[PDB]
Amino acid sequence: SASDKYQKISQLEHILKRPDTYIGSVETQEQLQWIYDEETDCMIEKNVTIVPGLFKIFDEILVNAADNKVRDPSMKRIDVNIHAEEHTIEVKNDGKGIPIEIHNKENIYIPEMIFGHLLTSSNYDDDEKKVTGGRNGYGAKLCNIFSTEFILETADLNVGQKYVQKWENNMSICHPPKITSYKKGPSYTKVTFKPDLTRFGMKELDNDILGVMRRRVYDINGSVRDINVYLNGKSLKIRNFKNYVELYLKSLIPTILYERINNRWEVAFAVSDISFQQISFVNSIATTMGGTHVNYITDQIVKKISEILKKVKSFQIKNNMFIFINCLIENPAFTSQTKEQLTTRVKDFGSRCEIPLEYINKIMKTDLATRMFEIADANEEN
Amino acid sequence: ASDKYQKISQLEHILKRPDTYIGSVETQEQLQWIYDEETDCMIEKNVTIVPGLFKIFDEILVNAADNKVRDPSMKRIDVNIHAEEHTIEVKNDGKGIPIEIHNKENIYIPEMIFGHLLTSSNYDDDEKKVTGGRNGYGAKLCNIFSTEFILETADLNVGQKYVQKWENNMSICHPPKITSYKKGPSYTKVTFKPDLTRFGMKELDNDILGVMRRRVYDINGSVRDINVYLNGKSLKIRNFKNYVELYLKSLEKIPTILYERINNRWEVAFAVSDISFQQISFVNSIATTMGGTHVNYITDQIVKKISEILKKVKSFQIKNNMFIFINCLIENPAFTSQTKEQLTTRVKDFGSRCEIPLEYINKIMKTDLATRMFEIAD
Ligand SMILES: Nc1ncnc2c1ncn2[C@@H]1O[C@H](COP(=O)(O)OP(=O)(O)NP(=O)(O)O)[C@@H](O)[C@H]1O
Ligand SMILES: Nc1ncnc2c1ncn2[C@@H]1O[C@H](COP(=O)(O)OP(=O)(O)NP(=O)(O)O)[C@@H](O)[C@H]1O
Ligand SMILES: C[C@@H](CN1CC(=O)NC(=O)C1)N1CC(=O)NC(=O)C1
Ligand SMILES: [Mg+2]
Ligand SMILES: [Mg+2]
Repeated sequence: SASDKYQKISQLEHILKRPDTYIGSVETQEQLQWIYDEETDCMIEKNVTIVPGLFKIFDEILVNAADNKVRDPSMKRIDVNIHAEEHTIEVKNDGKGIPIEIHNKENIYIPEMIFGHLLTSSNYDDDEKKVTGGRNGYGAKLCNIFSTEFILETADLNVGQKYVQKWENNMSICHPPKITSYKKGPSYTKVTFKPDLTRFGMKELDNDILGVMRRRVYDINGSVRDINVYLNGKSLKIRNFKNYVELYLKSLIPTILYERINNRWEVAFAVSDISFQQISFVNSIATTMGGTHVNYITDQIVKKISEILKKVKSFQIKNNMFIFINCLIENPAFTSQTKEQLTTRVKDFGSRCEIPLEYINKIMKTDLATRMFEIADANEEN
Repeated sequence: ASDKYQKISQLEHILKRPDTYIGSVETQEQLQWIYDEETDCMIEKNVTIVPGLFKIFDEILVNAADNKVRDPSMKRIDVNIHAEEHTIEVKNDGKGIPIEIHNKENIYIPEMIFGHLLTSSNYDDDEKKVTGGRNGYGAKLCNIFSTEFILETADLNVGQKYVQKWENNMSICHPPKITSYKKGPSYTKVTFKPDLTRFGMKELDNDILGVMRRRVYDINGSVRDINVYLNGKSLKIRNFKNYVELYLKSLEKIPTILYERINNRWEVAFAVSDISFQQISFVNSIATTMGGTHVNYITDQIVKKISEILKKVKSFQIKNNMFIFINCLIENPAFTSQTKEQLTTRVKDFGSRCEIPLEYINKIMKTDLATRMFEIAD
């Protein structure tokens, strides 16, 4: 039947039917993932089985909180509470909350608009060059859509009110907001959600997902300047990106060479054991598939090393490198909503990052150089 | 606050933020293969092209190839590129689009599936399908990025012909012209004029024309039992081995290419790479230029065995001497994005397996790859 064969569906129906291009796979995946080990106080690489979409909806909320540091530089604190037994996750940030006002076009409260309707954002005017992670106006709604319960709480000092709004059943139930007088306290936003574990094929939050979620909170402390992050009330202790990269020290002439190149670029280098490795952040987004920023940095290092060597194949140099990058890119573009891979051309970054000769010279003091010299005179022998 | 926060439509968002739908609408400097007509072979060239423009064309091509999955009686695809008039025509035979009013939507079906987002015949995954179409965007994405978009189709069930024109990024939809058709065969024809200025272009230059043309050779290579015509010329690629062999001259510049059909859903070819790892792969006729799980599945098998042989050197040394070609069929595939450049489907969900025979890996151990690896080892 022609009418049965050709189907039209709503955008909301499509998201639930086909999560992949919105939040990534809802099937279990075997992955090698970095985990923060509390018994040894360091990052360890572990074979885990996780559902990427579940990890992603958490990440969407985390990155929104980090984005608030950009809009409000006075923001000091992010709290992440994971209540595994209760299947609830809370992310709270201080600094400016959400305006408690009726939108003069949409005729609803702004928090209801931007957490309860697709395609809503403060990031749609690209005349402003912004270094927020937020771009498309989907993130928070995707979390809501994949939650059985989703609660937004915010306090607005301009009106002196607190606003609490609950959605249920994959954003399909939207309860009216509870608005109360709020005097003589700080602004903040708190997002609480209970992921719809049925849609992720799970019955509980297991040790693998909790492990990667917790590490992602370390990432946030590592990548966002001048904030204090707490996990279930406990300080993560690290204060900057250098401290973050140092958590990898045990698993990795200094082992780690770190440099802030400018106010938008920090780079660290270590020698890799097996092959090319990268850990990179764009506006606090974890770019696990790398992209133009990673290639920009590594190409430079490879080119400069190669030139010193010729005075070997490029993949030979590259694959002895473990690179860490924390960068701020203007109005970035990615291959997908998950933002695993940056596609912004270098000329559109809004900044440059030239790696200085002094840094390259320091790399030439590491095992990387020894390994390349071996390849080199073997190539001469033949 | 009201000005700080905005709600936009799906259609506004696509034009505002094309990247997750069709890829970048900015120029990209790329190494790309093109078919050199004078030498009758593939040549690697530095080009500057806008991926989104290449992609809207690819959406229409793969749709035509999908019609061969749906109707195995289909025999030909015609592509006509009219560079001067920036017009592109893609015609296939076999079953057309049903000229019926939809039960629910109350409009003609072709209007529905070419002129409204989120419309598809691929939404029911109870059926295990080997089409490339998955999400119900591709054809609409082409329409949206066109100044003018024309669907022509004829169905023999009703004995009619249906012609409908959209304009101005799909915003103008003209009523269909439906006429009596007792004439020849069923067919569908899509004619569009890309909104070139939206891609920052004045005209279809030689770079984009070269990759568009190569992509048509790709289709002939990856899809069996069809004739493919480009601007009137029969391409006549016999099979996937013939397609791979188009790369022979540039690679040759112990056979140069080792080809094997593994089974009915998997074909692989191998050549030695001079600079780094290279792959050309297709999943259900989609060009998976960013690879993914199928490429990893094949290369891991090869690298793992060669590693054991050398052990009797790091895995990256082996992999970076490989040029792999893969043509495969995957059930209900999943990708990272609408552009379908990277497959994410797990091997266990493929619908088939591809165990590379040890004698094939033995043939690989006769090439320059082994000589190079043994010099690192010994
Ligand atoms: N913790 C927060 N504090 C302040 N504003 C927030 C917070 N979380 C979300 N927002 C606002 O809500 C809007 C919607 O969030 P979101 O759905 O994630 O879209 P986005 O961040 O703009 N883009 P994207 O994440 O790429 O889909 C954002 O644009 C912010 O303006
Ligand atoms: N040349 C064609 N012949 C027959 N049917 C077609 C043709 N092109 C498109 N269709 C039909 O039109 C629908 C819409 O096409 P399209 O927008 O490209 O979606 P899709 O191919 O199903 N999914 P996707 O391409 O992944 O976004 C398809 O599902 C097909 O049923
Ligand atoms: C790519 C688009 C959604 N996508 C669904 C799909 O399967 N194909 C499309 O073209 C549209 N995306 C949704 C989202 O979460 N964020 C965006 O920016 C647009
Ligand atoms: Mg966001
Ligand atoms: Mg399609």
